[PDB]
Amino acid sequence: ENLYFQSMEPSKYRLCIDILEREIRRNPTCSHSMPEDLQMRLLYLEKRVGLAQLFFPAEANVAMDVANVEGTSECETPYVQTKRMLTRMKALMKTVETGRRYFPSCYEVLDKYMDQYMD
Ligand SMILES: O=C(O)c1ccccc1O
Repeated sequence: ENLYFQSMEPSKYRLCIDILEREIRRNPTCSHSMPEDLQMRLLYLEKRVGLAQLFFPAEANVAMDVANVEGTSECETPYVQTKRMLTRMKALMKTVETGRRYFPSCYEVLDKYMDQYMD
């Protein structure tokens, strides 16, 4: 269906997200480092971004729109299957980096929460 928005809200939001995405390609302290093991890094990112949506739905969904998470699938030829996981990991990571940059007070809450899994 096609709807007429005289205030162009959907389109204004798309321009904002694009300004946020661009403003980081160009141009809050954390308590731990993410796992170096790539499988564990993926699992860590899935848990953290999933918690961001539960604790901070609007902030999370802004960061995920900046990161383009909506294309990706949660965790055919193996080349493209693994590229899917890599693409998912890149977007989860960009979500976290966007939260760190624009929602620092959310990031510090999620940083203390994820520290409990780190040791
Ligand atoms: O993971 C975070 O620290 C975070 C913070 C705000 C929004 C999205 C996020 O993933």
